[PDB]
Amino acid sequence: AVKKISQYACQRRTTLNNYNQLFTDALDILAENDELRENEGSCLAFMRASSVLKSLPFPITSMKDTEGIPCLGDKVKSIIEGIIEDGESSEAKAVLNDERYKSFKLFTSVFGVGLKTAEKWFRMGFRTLSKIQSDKSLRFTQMQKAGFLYYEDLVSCVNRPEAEAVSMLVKEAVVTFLPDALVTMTGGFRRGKMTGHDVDFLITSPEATEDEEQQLLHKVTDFWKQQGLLLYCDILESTFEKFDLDHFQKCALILKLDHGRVHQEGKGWKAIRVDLVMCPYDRRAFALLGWTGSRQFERDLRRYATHERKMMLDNHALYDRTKRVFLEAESEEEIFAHLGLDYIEPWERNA
DNA sequence: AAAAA
DNA sequence: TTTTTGG
DNA sequence: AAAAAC
Ligand SMILES: Nc1ccn([C@H]2CC[C@@H](COP(=O)(O)OP(=O)(O)OP(=O)(O)O)O2)c(=O)n1
Ligand SMILES: [Mg+2]
Ligand SMILES: [Mg+2]
Ligand code: NA
Repeated sequence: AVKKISQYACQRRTTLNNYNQLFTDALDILAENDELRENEGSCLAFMRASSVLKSLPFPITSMKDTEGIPCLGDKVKSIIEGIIEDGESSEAKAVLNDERYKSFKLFTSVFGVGLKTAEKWFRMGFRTLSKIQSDKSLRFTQMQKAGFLYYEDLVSCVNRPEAEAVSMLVKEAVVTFLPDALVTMTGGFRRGKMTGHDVDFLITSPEATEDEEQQLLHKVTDFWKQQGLLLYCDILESTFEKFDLDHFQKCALILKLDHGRVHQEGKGWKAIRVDLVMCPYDRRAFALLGWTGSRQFERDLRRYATHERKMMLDNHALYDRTKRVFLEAESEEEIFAHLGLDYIEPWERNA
């Protein structure tokens, strides 16, 4: 007969071939509105419903189709019913016409602007980016200044040839200071995505000392600053503790990507958002798993570990509360096995 | 908002 | 019913 | 020291 679809993204295979985009585009909009209205509960319920539909191997064409699918309560089934009716969501249409929603989308599209700043600007009466940028009283963070200066490039999204060009630059800068270092692209591109808002990398070295591990991101970014390629840089020192804003040493960057490096109407360069993460060699599988994503896959991995296995998972470790021991892993497959989960390939984590 | 405690 | 929802 | 990144 059939198998039961789990409520956990970590127990589903989600590939990029989405047969239910009509439903998930509507659910993504309704979730985003609840995120903006700080209704965390309703937001998460629409995110989970969107996630589960993305895992289906077929399109929903009737309400009978939704039987046995978890994460679809009465409210969500009303939304699906409405889309089956006319091909549109009246609920999502009303959100798209809402002035608070339109302003939040527009303002947060700027690097450096999140929910609090977007809400502040809206309550001040600002509706356009032109009126924000030209205001003489407003004060902008260094992140927002970079967000406005490179807006058109950052708003456009990175493609695979650009991501590969960035990978080459990262690898050649990293091996200059740590020749045995392992550089892995993570993030959407590792999950098989054609585009992304940024390019993320995990860096680890089997030999390097603590001090060498600490200095790598500083050495690599100076090197780029010397070449005039570092457009923005923010290095966060590690808040990870060997024995919970807890993270590995990382940096949020904007790099100048010369067009010649990508395999010229305007300047032969594009501003690219790049994130680098340095982790100790023994925690490389936990970091890789945390940074591969998707965000929904990571949420559910942690939720499943806690509620179903009485385990605690994060980007640095896996702890078993019953056995009172930290579980160690040399690969992602070993983490899945510790959790009692079937291995989900990176391209199947697009939840 | 949905599911579990 | 109240609590949880990654943390 | 809230905020923005994960
Ligand atoms: N809230 C989040 C955000 C991210 N991550 C992990 C999973 C993905 C990874 C990347 O951060 P993003 O770059 O925003 O992820 P993305 O998957 O690469 O999507 P996009 O490529 O379009 O930015 O970090 C996480 O555990 N929790
Ligand atoms: Mg990314
Ligand atoms: Mg990123
Ligand atoms: Na932003």
